[PDB]
Amino acid sequence: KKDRGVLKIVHGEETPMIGDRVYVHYNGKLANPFVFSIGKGQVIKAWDIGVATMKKGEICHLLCAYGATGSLPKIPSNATLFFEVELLDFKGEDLLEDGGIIRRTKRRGEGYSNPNEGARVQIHLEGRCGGRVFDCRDVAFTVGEGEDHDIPIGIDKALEKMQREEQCILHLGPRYGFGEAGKPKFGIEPNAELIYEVTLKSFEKAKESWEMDTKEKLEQAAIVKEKGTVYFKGGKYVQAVIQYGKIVSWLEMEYGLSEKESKASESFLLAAFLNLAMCYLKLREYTKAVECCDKALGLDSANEKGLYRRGEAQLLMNEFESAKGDFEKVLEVNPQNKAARLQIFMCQKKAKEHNERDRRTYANMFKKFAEQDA
Repeated sequence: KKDRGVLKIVHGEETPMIGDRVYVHYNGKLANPFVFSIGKGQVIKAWDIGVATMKKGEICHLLCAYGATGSLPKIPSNATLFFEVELLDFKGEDLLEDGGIIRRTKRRGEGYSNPNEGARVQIHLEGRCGGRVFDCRDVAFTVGEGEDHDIPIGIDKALEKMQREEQCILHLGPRYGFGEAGKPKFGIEPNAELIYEVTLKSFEKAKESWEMDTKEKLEQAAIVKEKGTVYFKGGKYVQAVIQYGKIVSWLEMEYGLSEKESKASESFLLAAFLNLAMCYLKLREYTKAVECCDKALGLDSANEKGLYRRGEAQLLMNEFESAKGDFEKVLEVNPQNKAARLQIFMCQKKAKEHNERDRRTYANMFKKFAEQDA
């Protein structure tokens, strides 16, 4: 707006983008480190317009976009502060507190809501890798299943933090790009970091657990089971977890059901927990494995699979005694269990080997300190 509300005086040719996290130093003056997030009304409107024009380290002076009517006591009446702001540095938004998905918002959106997992979305995708564009199209897909249209799980995750019509840049770390496997169709290598430009044109959210009737849950349950299973067979474990989770999400707290419904429901529920257990043992997330077994056995205490997988997992977490507890209960439920007995053996074996190691470590690290007394 031509109206001179703010004007300024004065590094890299990059400047803070909406949502960026800024690092600066300031000072004001009427007639005479503070890190925030630009683009958001999290500070003066002027600080959102001027600081958002400074190149990195661009020390400048601004003359302001503030409380005309009455900001005092603490904020002098219809004042007009002046600032010196050393733009130290700015970074993109870390969407999952894990440096896995860093976003740079390019064009604010109109959304009030966001795509939830299961939503069907219409977007535009552009994927670079090492600076080479390997994908550019408009595509429709469902959130959590982008792997079906050759889209890394990172995009699905970011879509849940994106508004309708929003445009952004996403820096996916290996964890969210394709993986150890890479992507030959696109010529992408194992664990390659990727950069995507994305535009969320629109989306239709998936129904929440409670908006579906028992009829639908049970019908949808058979479909996602199948889908989660096809994923398992192809080693797309992360996606199988999402598919089996919907089942737990839909039927875990259900109450007031026909004996017939209730039974068909606990049936799905048990299979889902046990299937999740496999996925987690595959994903090497043992604590998750065990938790799924604890669920399953709360529905069926004599479940061989739950007791076995519970032991595979506990053995891997080194709870040797606990794990043994598992296989004991396996053979009581099935004395002819092949692998059962054999593991118990190993439980002992490894608990012995683990106790030895803890001892050489304790001794040495202890010795270490003692020699630290000069």
